[PDB]
Amino acid sequence: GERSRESILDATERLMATKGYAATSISDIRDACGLAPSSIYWHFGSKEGVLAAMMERGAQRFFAAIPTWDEAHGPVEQRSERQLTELVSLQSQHPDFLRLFYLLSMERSQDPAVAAVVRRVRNTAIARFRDSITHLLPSDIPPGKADLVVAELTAFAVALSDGVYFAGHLEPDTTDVERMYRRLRQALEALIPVLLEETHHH
Amino acid sequence: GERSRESILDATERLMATKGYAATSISDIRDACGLAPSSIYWHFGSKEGVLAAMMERGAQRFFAAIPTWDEAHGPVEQRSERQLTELVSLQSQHPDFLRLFYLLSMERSQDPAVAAVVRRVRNTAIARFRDSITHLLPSDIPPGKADLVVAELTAFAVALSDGVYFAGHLEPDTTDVERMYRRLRQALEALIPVLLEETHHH
Repeated sequence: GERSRESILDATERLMATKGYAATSISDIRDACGLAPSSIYWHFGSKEGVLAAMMERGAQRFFAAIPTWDEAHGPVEQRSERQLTELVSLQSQHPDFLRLFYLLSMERSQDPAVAAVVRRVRNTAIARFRDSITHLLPSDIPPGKADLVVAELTAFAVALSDGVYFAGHLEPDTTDVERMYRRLRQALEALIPVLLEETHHH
Repeated sequence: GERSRESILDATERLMATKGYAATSISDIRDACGLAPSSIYWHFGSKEGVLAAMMERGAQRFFAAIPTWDEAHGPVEQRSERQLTELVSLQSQHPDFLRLFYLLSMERSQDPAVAAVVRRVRNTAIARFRDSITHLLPSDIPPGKADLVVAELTAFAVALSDGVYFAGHLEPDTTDVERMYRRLRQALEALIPVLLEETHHH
């Protein structure tokens, strides 16, 4: 049972918006929430552990929301447009959740528990792309080739999505997030016949 | 002057390999290079400034290893292919400077000099891609209709290029750098006529 876990996460979230990632140390957190570093090392095990938990907290709160009803809403193109705007809304609001993820992924992990948190959020994003991509393929594609194509398209879509964040971050004025995801869809649709053709070379 | 400055960057490069980005401090840098703190601030003026100079240095050796479109070997048709093979070869090495670039770009800095360095390295990458996208255009296309289309494809190429690094970092085993950059080439080639016919209306 942890009440203090919530107080620590809130304090560090304030320190992240102000001092930043590099300027935030364990002493700063200690001063903000009024807990000893050993007590902080108790709950999250590390300074990075707090960041991992903070980014994890943001994930389930933001990422996981209302994924399901797009299927029942309609079989039609409104599905992609639902997921598009859902992914756009996630991107266009520019949360510190996305910021914390890329911060931790690039950071060398001295706390192996942090990596496990990163992989959970990463695989979550991959699955969300894989789901919407499988429906972009025509239904007559054989199941064998359909798997390899989706896999390669997924990594492509995920890589594009990562660059969208940095584009909106480093070029806020000239970047249209919805338009870039529109181009992604057009790119994927064009890659399918090319991807199909390269699997026939067996 | 530049001699002592280079020694600091080398020592800082050592620390970034072994030690975390947030964990490393101006004190830790002193231990490695053996230089007094006040002598470090004279060259840079902050810890973040030291990391910025090292990243920019690593960035310049990266871009110098990649020939421009005119410098590229071979006939005019495959020039773009020769460029991509060098970018792939370097991305396959997974350079440490990029990891620091994405680290610094998301950082909110007290020092405006840091943001200026990140901006300069960012603009370089964009310009290098912009040059390549221009040469992918059909011969009969005038520079007039080009710019709006080129700028959009450039941002797309930059975005995916960012995601390639994150893919290789988070999925070292299942990620093929050459394959992903091949999909980029194929996507761009398909998107060129598409974006061109959209401006036929405009």
